[PDB]
Amino acid sequence: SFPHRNLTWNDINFVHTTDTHGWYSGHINQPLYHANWGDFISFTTHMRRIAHSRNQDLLLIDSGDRHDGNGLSDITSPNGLKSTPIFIKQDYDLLTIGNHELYLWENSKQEYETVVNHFQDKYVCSNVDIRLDNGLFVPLGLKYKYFTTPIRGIRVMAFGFLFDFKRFNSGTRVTPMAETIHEPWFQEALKHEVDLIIIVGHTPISHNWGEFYQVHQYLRQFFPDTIIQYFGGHSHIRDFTVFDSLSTGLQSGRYCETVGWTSVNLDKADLNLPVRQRFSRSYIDFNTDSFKYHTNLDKEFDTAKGKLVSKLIRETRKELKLDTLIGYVKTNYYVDYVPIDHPKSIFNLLALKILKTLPKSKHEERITIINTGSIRYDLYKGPYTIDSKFIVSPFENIWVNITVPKSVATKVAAKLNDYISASRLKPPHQYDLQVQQEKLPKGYVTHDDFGADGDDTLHRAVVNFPVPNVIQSVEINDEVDSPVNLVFYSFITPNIIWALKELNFSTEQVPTPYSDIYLGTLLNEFVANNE
Ligand code: NA
Ligand SMILES: [Zn+2]
Repeated sequence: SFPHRNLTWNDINFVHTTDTHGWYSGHINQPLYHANWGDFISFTTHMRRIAHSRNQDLLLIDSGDRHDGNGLSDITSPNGLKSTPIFIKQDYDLLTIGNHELYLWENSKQEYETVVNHFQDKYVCSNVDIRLDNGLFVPLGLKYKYFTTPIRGIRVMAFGFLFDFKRFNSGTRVTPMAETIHEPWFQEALKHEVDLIIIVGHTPISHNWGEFYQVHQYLRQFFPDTIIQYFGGHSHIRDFTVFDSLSTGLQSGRYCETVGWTSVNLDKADLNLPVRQRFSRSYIDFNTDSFKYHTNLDKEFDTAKGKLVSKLIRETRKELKLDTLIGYVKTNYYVDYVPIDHPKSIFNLLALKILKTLPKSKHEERITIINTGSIRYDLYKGPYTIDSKFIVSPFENIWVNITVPKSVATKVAAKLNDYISASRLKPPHQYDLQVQQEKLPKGYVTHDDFGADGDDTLHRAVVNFPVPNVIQSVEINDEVDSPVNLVFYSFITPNIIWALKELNFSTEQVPTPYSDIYLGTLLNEFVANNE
């Protein structure tokens, strides 16, 4: 029930999602994001119908990462078995892959067989290949799409680019977009005549990231006065970036908190329009107040399709037992509203109380290290459910260890916290922390290339502290040099090995299994107060 900023519509309109991470049920602990996928389906039904009645085109676009962060997607093996049927009920026009569809073979195979198969001609991946059962590799989806819009006959070419991701499973291949552009097939794709180029990508649109920029230079050589619109993701932020007067990028947040909006005027390049006149953007809070406002409906908002999807969500959550209560949390614990050494930090809670509950021998000295990016959400006070485990700690990381002297072990976390890591260890939004009344709800106030007013709702701006790459839980008996078990996630092995080399510690000791108990299980037992 808030005052809203108006959307600017235009020739072609874009509705954008990214980094949904299975949040199709809506948010219970942040009611500004209460709406579910059904409501969003009602929303876009009307917004398409509205656009068509105004002789305008509208396209829905998704930039990937559709699991790892929610019970709806994560409770099943493989991930997404019950959330995908919900996701694909939305009528996307273009979509691409994120890195979370690529960590495990089961996920990549699932993606190819369900999502790509469903959105056969709409799923575009230019730089990711998948292994067929016969051992040969094929593009995971289309390498590009050439099409014309149904209302205004706009001739558009679309490409799809994943960021330079290193940890893909070996049943897939990612090629950096900087190399993809010099490949034979790409030059052949550039021979088309187009009114509009769409670059969808699970890639941050930030100029500090810099991958889309290199693609932009190359495309400007061949298409010097074509409108090129980018849709990015990965880094979990609302963002909008100007490449030039004929080119911008939109990024639409995370966790179904945000529906991104962009409209473009497609009058000729000769007219020399100001970029702010040609393009407009908005970030829409994922709630029905925002959805009802922008469609101008209330009583007539709910569609029969939307209502069916919302019912399917409730039926799915019930059957997965997601709202089954495990316990109660006494106080709020935050990812980054306080720093990691503050008592209301979820990282302090982990370092002081939870990580210590990993089983230990009587005389054992250990230091346990985790990356901050393994925690995906705040731990809110009140009821803690089955779903809460996956929302906070979705990853099925087991624990390995190496035994090293205390003199070395005590230096490792500081070494890792110093350092450009091959893969990002922090929560995704923690790399854009450059910065520039009581009635308003708490939410985002985005500062992008078009200024500070893109958010569809006036908010009291939320603030984050920087967090380190890793935190440690130290369990030693004294300050005396002794053997210490350095305990960590199997996947941060390369980082530990790097740190040990930087501390000039040589060993050909390899990490050995330490514990199969997931962090999420330790969290459950801590909350329940028994085990
Ligand atoms: Na910003
Ligand atoms: Zn991602």
